[PDB]
Amino acid sequence: XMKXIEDKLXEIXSKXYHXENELARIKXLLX
Amino acid sequence: XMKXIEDKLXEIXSKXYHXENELARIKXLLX
Amino acid sequence: XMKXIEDKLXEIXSKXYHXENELARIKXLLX
Amino acid sequence: XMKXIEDKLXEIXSKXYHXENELARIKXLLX
Repeated sequence: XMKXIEDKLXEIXSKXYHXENELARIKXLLX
Repeated sequence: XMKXIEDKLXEIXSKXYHXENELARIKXLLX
Repeated sequence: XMKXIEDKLXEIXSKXYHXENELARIKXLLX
Repeated sequence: XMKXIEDKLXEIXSKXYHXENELARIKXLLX
């Protein structure tokens, strides 16, 4: 349950690293 | 309630696939 | 509390619309 | 716990600012 929820919000705070870094990839190609 | 919350965090962990893949679309056009 | 949490996950499921649509802006300029 | 969860959903509603603003960076370079 709660600890499922918090350790999904683990995955988001990874996807929101790979968000920033793979934007900063693109802004590389264009900058 | 809890199970609403966890199965929204389902939708985010979809939107955060369609995040990655439609960035990786763009980085296609530019790469 | 819970209902704070679920109606933040309202805001994310908006930001994750404005995510998709303002990527699909960019993929317009490049497509 | 709950207050961990809500103040992670603080960090997301930051990452989802730095989302918007560093897309609007890119859409600068291209607009």
